[PDB]
Amino acid sequence: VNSFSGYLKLTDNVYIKNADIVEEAKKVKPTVVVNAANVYLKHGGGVAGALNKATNNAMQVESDDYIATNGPLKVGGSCVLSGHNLAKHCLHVVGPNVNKGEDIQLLKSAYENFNQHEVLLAPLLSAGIFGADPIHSLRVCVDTVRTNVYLAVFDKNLYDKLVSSFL
Ligand SMILES: OC[C@@H](Nc1ncnc2[nH]ccc12)c1ccco1
Ligand SMILES: [Cl-]
Repeated sequence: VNSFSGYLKLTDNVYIKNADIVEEAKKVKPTVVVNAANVYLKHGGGVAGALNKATNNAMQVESDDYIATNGPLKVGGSCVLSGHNLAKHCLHVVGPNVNKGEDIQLLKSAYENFNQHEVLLAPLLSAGIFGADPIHSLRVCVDTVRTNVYLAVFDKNLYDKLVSSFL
């Protein structure tokens, strides 16, 4: 039993809700919130900009130190950093950004990072401003993640499209 509420159950391990991931994290305080990161951990827009804003820029300050020490992430890769006021941990995961010409096949690799955590609150990787098809992202999620994932989503109209189209 966990404290996630109002989710539709898609499979044994994947749940989905129309929700603002910032507000969801602030309510649930999950062990892990997933950020839709880029390799530079520059949290400018989309989910990343919103999560960082909610931390009063502390996420960005921590991220800049991480990059200065370690260099950029790989597309498809991840790192675990603080969850600040939103969660215990933030798993920063880099899905391919189609608006940069990155290989959509890397989306499966990106979702594999979720399997290192028993339970996660997450967005659909590579959706929104990363330019991939969200129906595809949900399919890859369901076919790749084996741990318990709670997907938030932001856009009420896509949420309805994702449910009604879900196979
Ligand atoms: O992963 C992309 C996804 N973005 C978010 N999902 C959940 N909560 C959010 N809060 C702020 C942004 C955001 C999206 C946007 C439009 C279509 O898909
Ligand atoms: Cl987005």
